[PDB]
Amino acid sequence: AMPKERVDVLAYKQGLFETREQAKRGVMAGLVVNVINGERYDKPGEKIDDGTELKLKGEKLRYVSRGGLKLEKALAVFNLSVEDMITIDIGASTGGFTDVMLQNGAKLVYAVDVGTNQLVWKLRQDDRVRSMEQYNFRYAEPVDFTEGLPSFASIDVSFISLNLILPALAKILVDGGQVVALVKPQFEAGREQIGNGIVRESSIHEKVLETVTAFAVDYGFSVKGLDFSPIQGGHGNIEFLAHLEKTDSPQNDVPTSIKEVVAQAHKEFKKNEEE
Repeated sequence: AMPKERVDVLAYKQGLFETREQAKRGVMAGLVVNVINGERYDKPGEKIDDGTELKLKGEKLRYVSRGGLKLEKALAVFNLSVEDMITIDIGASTGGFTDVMLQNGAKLVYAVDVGTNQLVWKLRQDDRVRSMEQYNFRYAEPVDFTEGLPSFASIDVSFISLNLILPALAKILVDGGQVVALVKPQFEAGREQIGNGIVRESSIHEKVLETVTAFAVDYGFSVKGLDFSPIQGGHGNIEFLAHLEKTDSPQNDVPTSIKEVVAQAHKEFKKNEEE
């Protein structure tokens, strides 16, 4: 049978809370609910299938996983359409971003992940989806994408820098194609700048965004916009959203915006905590 884990620990592992102790308190406070049926968990130690998608009480969620909220925000704040497009979801995991793109009219989604048996079957088996698991995107070649190259890409990967994804993406994405990238300071910052794998400092967030935007341009992408992700990554990490475009004349359209985006992010997460 599917292995089982405590609800509280699973909520922590999925990033709903920053620590296991906070997760236990959160379940006790009725804050953890099942994504599929919306029912609250009452016992922190209830053992459930380790594939169970969880969310916080009151999160309005249309997708198979809470991570879809990240791409949902990005499509709205960058005014992006995927209607009738061939798209690629890099780091597809259980399917949140793929689901977002299907619901927003994508013609085809290549759902790429380095893991095994992650994508939920309703998405795997969708006529618009091409699941490509056990696939390391750093080694992508255009021949692998047999139904057409994509014109839109989403990236949400862990334990690797975008520095290792963007050059591969430049081989696969069509010229003029748009990208939404999750920029995760905990996987971008120097080993010296990372505190339990947590980057708390607004100054290090700014430096990460400067570094990432610069290498995006090096690899042939304009930076068209920046925002912050609506939910935290693991261990309370604030994450950012970057809107890129593949172009022969790349530039950073928003150099002076980094300090403000980092400030807004810290404000929103400070006011979320106090609430």
